[PDB]
Amino acid sequence: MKNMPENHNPQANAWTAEFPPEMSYVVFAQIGIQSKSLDHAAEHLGMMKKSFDLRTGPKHVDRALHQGADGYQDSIFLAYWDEPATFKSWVADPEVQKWWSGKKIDENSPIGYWSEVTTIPIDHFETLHSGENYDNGVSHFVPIKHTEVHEYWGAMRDRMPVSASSDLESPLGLQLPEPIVRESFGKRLKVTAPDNICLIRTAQNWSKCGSGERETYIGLVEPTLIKANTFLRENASETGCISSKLVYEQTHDGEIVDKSCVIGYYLSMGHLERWTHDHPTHKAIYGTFYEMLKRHDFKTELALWHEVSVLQSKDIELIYVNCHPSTGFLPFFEVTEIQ
Ligand code: HEM
Repeated sequence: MKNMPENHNPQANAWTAEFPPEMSYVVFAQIGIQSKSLDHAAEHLGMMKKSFDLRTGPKHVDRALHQGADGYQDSIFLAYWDEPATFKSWVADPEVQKWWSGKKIDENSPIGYWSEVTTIPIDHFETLHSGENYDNGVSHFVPIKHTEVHEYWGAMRDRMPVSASSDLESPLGLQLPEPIVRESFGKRLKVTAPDNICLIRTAQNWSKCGSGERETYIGLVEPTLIKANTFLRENASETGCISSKLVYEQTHDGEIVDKSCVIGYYLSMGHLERWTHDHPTHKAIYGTFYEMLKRHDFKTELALWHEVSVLQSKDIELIYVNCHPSTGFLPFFEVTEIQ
């Protein structure tokens, strides 16, 4: 509790995941089919859906839809394992090998494939939940406990165990350049990330909200979350944000539900902290959130949560097959053709 204010007394409760002692890693896989029309993605999305039901499949998996650049959409699965060896065995399963790593994607194909697989060391991971909710990413399969370590600037860092001994910094005084345009269509590309990047999934869940809370969330809060994410996508150098996606979650059948989340990679957790604490875009969000809590008596069915991880280069595998150049990590760092 290095950053906790003196006599800290949070006003709102919060919960955080408490991992069992035999758990050393969480595998968080984002797998995306990229298309201009969802009909072209239908066949791929069927094969992958069945693969998640294998005995070696993820402990939990969400679907989400992302509207990306230039009319291209990403149909994404967000899949979790609590054992890397089980995930490795799922990949090697022959049904998965039919489509893994864009194997079905030709160089003249109308769809793209991408995957960003992060193997998260547990001491480099933390979660926060506005309520005792068992349907928030890892809280589907990991118990959560009440925490006082929240509601101050630095609490995220303090909730992450390794920050007791590590600064988690990126190189001093250096920034992301302007994004570079790659010739990524028709190619199988691999990107190598630097050490200590920070990945956040921060989520909004209003499916249990009544008439009043839903109108206030859609009308007041969501517009500024969108503005936040748009700003982040367009100001990589200034913010340190490598990649930011606002996605809307879907049923197994792909119908949109009243849930969204932002998935962002940052050059370091300090970059994420500086944006969150000092930028007006989020200051705005936090301000329309308290203005919504003032319109409904600070009694909320809205549910928020986030998962934050700090990754070494070798913890994350970034593969883009026949993808648009602005996808994910493609505009930054070292790209390599896969043979
Ligand atoms: C691009 C979207 C967002 C990003 C990247 C983001 C990021 C963060 C981060 C990193 C923190 C922890 C800061 C720290 O502990 O030092 C935080 C805290 C917080 N955020 Fe956001 N957030 C986003 C959207 C939202 C939304 C949509 C809401 C509410 C509707 C929100 C409300 C809050 C609140 C209330 C806290 C305080 C949590 C606590 O009790 O510690 N944020 N956010």
